[PDB]
Amino acid sequence: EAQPLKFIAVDYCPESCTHSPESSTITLTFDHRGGSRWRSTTRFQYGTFSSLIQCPKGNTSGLNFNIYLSSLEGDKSQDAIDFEFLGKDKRIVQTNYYTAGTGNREAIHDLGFDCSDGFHEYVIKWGPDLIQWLIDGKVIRSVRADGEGFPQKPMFLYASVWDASYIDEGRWTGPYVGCDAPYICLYKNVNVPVGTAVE
Ligand SMILES: OC[C@H]1O[C@@H](O[C@H]2[C@H](O)[C@@H](O)[C@H](O[C@H]3[C@H](O)[C@@H](O)[C@H](O[C@H]4[C@H](O)[C@@H](O)[C@@H](O)O[C@@H]4CO)O[C@@H]3CO)O[C@@H]2CO)[C@H](O)[C@@H](O)[C@@H]1O
Ligand SMILES: OC[C@H]1O[C@@H](O)[C@H](O)[C@@H](O)[C@@H]1O
Repeated sequence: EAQPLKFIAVDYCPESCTHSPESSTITLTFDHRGGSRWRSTTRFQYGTFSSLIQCPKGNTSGLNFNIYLSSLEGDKSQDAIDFEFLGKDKRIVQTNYYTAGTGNREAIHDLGFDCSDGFHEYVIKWGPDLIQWLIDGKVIRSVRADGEGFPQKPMFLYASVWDASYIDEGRWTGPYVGCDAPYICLYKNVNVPVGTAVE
């Protein structure tokens, strides 16, 4: 039971987030002023979360564009579940999840397409003992609760575009080249659970 996410908050640089409710589209732009981050206004306790996403065109080296759940962005003891595109390679996506601030569960998935070629569908199914990530209707990763932590705090839905080139000496997302700015990441038909908003 899903519904469109129409009520959002923008955490910084609102001049780089657009929302067109009539087209069910939210855009994030990265350029010399940085990027931006949107989120739901409510947290949720489990459920299915989805969006169509078309990633930015051109040489996206250095950038991270994403969609994720987190209990609170910036909290050092967060729970979170992520899809993160690594801009040096638009034919992969990274998944990860955090439990009381501990991540280190990265996995790299080959998309089979360029994530900027059009809209593709990304889904996170979050339950108390099972998390699944889906791309274009196919499960790409499943994980189960196992005593070494599981995301359980209520979480917001978030998405951002940011320059991650400073992380790990550029090895994670690449150096930021910037030659094709502005970089525009499009989120369409963002859906959140009907019954699980908390509060
Ligand atoms: O200059 C304007 C404004 O900038 C503020 O700082 C920004 C900063 O520029 C930006 O790079 C940083 O980006 C965040 C990003 O929004 C967020 O989504 C991402 O979250 C990670 C998360 O931390 C991980 O654990 C995980 O789950 O993956 C997600 C997604 O990648 O983290 C990055 C890096 O922090 O956001 C800053 C704001 O929070 C200044 O604070 C402000 O003063 C300036 O006005
Ligand atoms: O710097 C923040 C980043 O660190 C990386 O190691 C993690 O894979 C990401 O999930 C996270 O966004």
